[PDB]
Amino acid sequence: SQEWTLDIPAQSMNSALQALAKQTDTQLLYSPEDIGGLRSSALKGRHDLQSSLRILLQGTGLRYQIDGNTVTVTASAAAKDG
Repeated sequence: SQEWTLDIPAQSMNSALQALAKQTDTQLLYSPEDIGGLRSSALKGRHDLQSSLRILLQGTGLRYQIDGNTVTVTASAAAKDG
């Protein structure tokens, strides 16, 4: 039951990620300029951190690196995931 009740904004992605950070005790690395002010896919409910990241991120063609308390959202322009 290592899941949380999230409260994520559906506005600019910069807000959603920062909100998730404080609320799950995680550090999220992202570029506010590089996200073009895209609206995030609000996932406010009960889900696990990695799972929530996957659901929220899916749609931006980005890759999320989750390591302990570090979440690094990088843009991998390669159709070759591993």
